[PDB]
Amino acid sequence: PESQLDLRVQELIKLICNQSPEHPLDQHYRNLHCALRPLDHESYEFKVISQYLQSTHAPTHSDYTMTLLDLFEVEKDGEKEAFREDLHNRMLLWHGSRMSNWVGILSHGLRIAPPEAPITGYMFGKGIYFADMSSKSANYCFASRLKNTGLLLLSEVALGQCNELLEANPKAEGLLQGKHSTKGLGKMAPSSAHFVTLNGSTVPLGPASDTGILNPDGYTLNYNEYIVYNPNQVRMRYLLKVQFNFLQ
Ligand SMILES: Nc1ncnc2c1ncn2[C@@H]1O[C@H](C(=O)N2CCN(CC(=O)Nc3cccc4c3CNC4=O)CC2)[C@@H](O)[C@H]1O
Repeated sequence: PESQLDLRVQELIKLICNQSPEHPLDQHYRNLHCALRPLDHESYEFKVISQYLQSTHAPTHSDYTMTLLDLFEVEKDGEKEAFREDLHNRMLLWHGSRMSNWVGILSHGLRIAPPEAPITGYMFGKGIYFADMSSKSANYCFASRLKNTGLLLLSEVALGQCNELLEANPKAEGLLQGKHSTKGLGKMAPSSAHFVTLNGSTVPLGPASDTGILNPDGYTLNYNEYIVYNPNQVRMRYLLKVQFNFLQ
């Protein structure tokens, strides 16, 4: 009958999901094995992440804006222990996805791309993909004017040593040669000057600027992507409930 979850967590669950004594909402929430605790809109963490979202909304993604409706702290049991805390270049990075995938993601954590690949391969191999531009990830939410509420995931990502690459390459994991991740280089990115620290992870705050990068061969990426090939380089921390405002 009556739910034991904060109302904000209730509405989150209604969104990504769907007589016991347990409310069916509380059932779904319990079966995620994932803490989701709402944060106060005046707290520092809300302010910083709110800024992260807005300042790293890409200039060439002007076909919409985003509003932060609700902010959540994510704590997946076991992830802190498994995490590669040893590695340097630990960044708080964006991950966007279809609505149908959030139960899976909150239930098992982020997985590397499925082993039965498409026949071309993945753009940068079988890993877990992140962005430092909020709107680059949000375009992976496949939101619409009707379905204009989506989620963005913020995660601590142990990048360690990056293998920097100018173009797409399915064999990227192989090209690592001992380094701990791939970084696909974009024409534009946040620069270290405006960077900030939140609980031991660098947060690459905007604005983005030209990186002077050009691919001498073909097409060069608009914005960076970061790829790690072991889930223990990932630790979920925040879940943003975000509103997409499409123009005209
Ligand atoms: N446990 C899980 N349950 C359900 N879905 C899960 C899951 N773990 C990952 N996923 C989802 O699988 C999907 C996946 O592997 N894919 C599809 C996407 N593809 C390329 C890719 O990741 N591009 C890409 C590039 C840059 C940034 C971002 C992405 C995706 N999200 C971003 O913010 C790589 C293979 C992905 O959309 C992820 O959200």
